[PDB]
Amino acid sequence: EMVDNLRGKSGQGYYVEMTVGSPPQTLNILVDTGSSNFAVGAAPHPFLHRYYQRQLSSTYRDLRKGVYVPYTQGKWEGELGTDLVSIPHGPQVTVRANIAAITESDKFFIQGSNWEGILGLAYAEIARPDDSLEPFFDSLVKQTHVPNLFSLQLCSVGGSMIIGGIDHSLYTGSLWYTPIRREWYYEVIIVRVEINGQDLKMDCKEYNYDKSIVDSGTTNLRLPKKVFEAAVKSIKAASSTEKFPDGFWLGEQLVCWQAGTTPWNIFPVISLYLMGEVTQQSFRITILPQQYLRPVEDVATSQDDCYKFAISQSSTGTVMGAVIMEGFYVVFDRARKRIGFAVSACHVHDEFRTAAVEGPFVTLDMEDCGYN
Ligand SMILES: C[C@H](NC[C@@H](O)[C@H](Cc1ccccc1)NC(=O)c1cccc(N(c2ccccc2)S(C)(=O)=O)c1)C(=O)NC1CCCCC1
Repeated sequence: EMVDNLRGKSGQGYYVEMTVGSPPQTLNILVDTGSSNFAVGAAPHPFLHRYYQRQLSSTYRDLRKGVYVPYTQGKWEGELGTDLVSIPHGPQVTVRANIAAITESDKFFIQGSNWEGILGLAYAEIARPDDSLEPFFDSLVKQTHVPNLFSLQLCSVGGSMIIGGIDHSLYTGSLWYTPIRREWYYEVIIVRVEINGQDLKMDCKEYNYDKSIVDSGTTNLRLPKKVFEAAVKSIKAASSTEKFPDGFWLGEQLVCWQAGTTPWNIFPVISLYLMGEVTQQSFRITILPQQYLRPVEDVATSQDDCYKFAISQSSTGTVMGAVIMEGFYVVFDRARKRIGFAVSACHVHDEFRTAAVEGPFVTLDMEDCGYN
């Protein structure tokens, strides 16, 4: 009953239905592995269809404390409290959880997104105001018998969030695991990057400067400057039969082709090798252009298919965002401090190339690829 419990619009996150309060108030909540605060619109906003009304909930408890949360995109402020929370198409349990009631925001809510709040699924270490504000998933595990694991299958769009377990119908082939380096973000280690099989040939610490994270709340694959610049050069080289404006590579401009004529084959596959569970072993996940060229739906441009380049630069480390997660089944195995990847039942592929999760690979160089 948890399969197909996510929806979304491209570039605007994936969301699950939740209820808050007594009697229950239904809200759509963005699933975010890149933060640790559960927060809901709690006052009118031009882009909110609905919001949390604390005065209607007899189970609301005010914590008499404000909270401010800034993201890489957007920010909000609100009032902390606790209330009863359910997930109608998740586990059939009700938990008392911390909730930030958003009273003011800036460039957070999105016009016509269909979500009204955000579920930070990462660890307390990055919760605001500090790590004493217990995250939702921690509360869920403590208060119920739910195993300490969830999985995401991100595929208008849809997918599944499976809480407490692994649904084998959502993937094919083998699950490969990479260790969670530190429990704050879902921090992982990239050991190697290839573009159409060609190694970028950097010290592997560069790939993880200053961390690498798995983040369902960020649209793009974001790369440290040095890595981003090297990747763009290699992708340009591979696709050099067509020349695109500089603005395209910066994500500031769309690239468009006559409907149905997108030249997928001129764009390369990107392979990210992730640290394995055994010394100097790794596995790779392979990303097709159908993943990193994000379609932008617009009826005005619909004689064409138009795309945004969804790889972008970062000054805060690698972010493996939604365009990386889509087409994989990603298991957040908190119990065993590891993240698993497998090929998803929902995958794009064309008749020539297929996204993959494969291994093992061995590396001679004994360098630790962690930045810190
Ligand atoms: C990086 C980490 N996780 C960010 C994530 O929590 C946040 C959630 C969110 C979802 C929907 C609307 C706003 C915010 N996602 C983003 O910040 C986000 C969302 C979409 C696109 C982008 N990208 C971006 C990057 C830089 C500048 C502008 C846009 S993109 C276009 O490259 O895909 C970012 C994070 O910041 N975690 C914080 C959580 C709170 C404590 C401090 C750490």
